[PDB]
Amino acid sequence: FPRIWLHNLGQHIYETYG
Repeated sequence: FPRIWLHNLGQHIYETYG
């Protein structure tokens, strides 16, 4: 299910907030 791979990207923008 490589489609869920897009969710990983959300982890990069989340660090920008912290």
